[PDB]
Amino acid sequence: EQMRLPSADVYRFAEPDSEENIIFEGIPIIKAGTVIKLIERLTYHMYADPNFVRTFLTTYRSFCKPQELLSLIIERFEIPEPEPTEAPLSAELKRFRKEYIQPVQLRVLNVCRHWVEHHFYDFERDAYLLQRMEEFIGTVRGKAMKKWVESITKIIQRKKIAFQSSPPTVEWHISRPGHIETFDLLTLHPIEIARQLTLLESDLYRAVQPSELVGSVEINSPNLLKMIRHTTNLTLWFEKCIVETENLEERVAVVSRIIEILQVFQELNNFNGVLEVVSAMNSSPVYRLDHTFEQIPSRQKKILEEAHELSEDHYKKYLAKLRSINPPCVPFFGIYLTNILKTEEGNPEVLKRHGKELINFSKRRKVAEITGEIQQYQNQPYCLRVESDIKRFFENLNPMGNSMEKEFTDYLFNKSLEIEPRNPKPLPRFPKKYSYPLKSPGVRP
Ligand SMILES: Cc1nc(N[C@H](C)c2cc(N)cc(C(F)(F)F)c2)c2ccccc2n1
Repeated sequence: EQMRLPSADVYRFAEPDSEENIIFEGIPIIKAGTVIKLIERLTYHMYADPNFVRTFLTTYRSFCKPQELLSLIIERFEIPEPEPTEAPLSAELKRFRKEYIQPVQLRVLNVCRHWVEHHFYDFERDAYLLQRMEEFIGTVRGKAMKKWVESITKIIQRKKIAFQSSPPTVEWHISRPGHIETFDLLTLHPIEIARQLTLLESDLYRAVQPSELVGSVEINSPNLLKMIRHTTNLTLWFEKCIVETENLEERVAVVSRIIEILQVFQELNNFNGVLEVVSAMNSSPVYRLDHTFEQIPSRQKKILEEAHELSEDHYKKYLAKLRSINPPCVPFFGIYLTNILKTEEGNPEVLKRHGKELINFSKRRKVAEITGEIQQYQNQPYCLRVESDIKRFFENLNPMGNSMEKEFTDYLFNKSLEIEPRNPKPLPRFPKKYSYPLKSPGVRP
């Protein structure tokens, strides 16, 4: 059964399995290994391993550069034949071609095909990486393998090239259409604020590739960064709109309008937006505004209290709602980032055996299983009309200005103490900052 393989100095993937290079947990599950050993099992001669191909291509950037992965799979493909025994039947050589060279070479090409189909951004970010891939597959000879080169070439071409019902009418309130200079929390219609923020957040959620969350929660993660900045900017914008409205009556109208935006986020199944509002309402500057929340109606308090209970017990009620909901939806994105940090903290980058270092692949596998849950909600377009001016208003939100986040939250907290001083101190009287009406048009379209 064991075949005659080429020398380890002429082919690096021929080294036997040992505790210095691979550790396993009916395909065996890899716990840890060197990059050479991971690449070997990624293109194993004995069997196909699509779950390992999927997980490896999502996580390898946390232990290997794309340029190194390409160099190593080319090295894996270029198998030298062992030296003959002075020779001819050539039984072991014919069998080495059939049972080792052919399956490994086919498996390298299957890894290339999965790499260009599901992770083309690696090639978009580095033109020379694509140039090397196209050059490598171009040197592949043989009819059976030219079919794999044709499919890889068609996928590269395809990647280079790249309503269910009638959407409802766009809603307007004080700010007339196109009057961008007046666009603000109380001047735009609360329904349209919630519809446009949902389209913005649905596009941002859909643009996040699973690999962007591996070993990182800039080039590596552009869409994750844009998603996190949006959530920070929108949450802090809600807080700023609340505490910078010093007049009690106007601040009640601001808080009440944000709760109405949350109701429409609930109707739209935008759980990301629901929990952005909850996060703003639970922040230290807002949560302590007892005089403000005293004037909020009971029905609006119930809405906000129930939206908070979605996060209790590690998001228990949220997960039940998400599963029981019909698309379209925008799932809460923060939970993936929390679970990835919980998985990665205290989890070692490497295992050490006999002075040698092995990459901890279990750590990468557990992160991939979390990120794999993101994609099932990324092909759910909303049946809502985009409003370019409102979208641009929410894209350019910059509440912090030049401040750093922590310092800005301390400013928000001190603004909260100015507008509602602590119990002994009197409640001051502040002038009105808005001359337009505060009455909401409601959440009914
Ligand atoms: C049911 C619940 N809700 C919460 N926070 C929500 C988001 C809320 C915030 C603010 N600021 C005002 C209201 C209200 F009710 F007055 F409108 C509600 C909690 C926050 C911390 C601990 C337990 C919590 N339990």
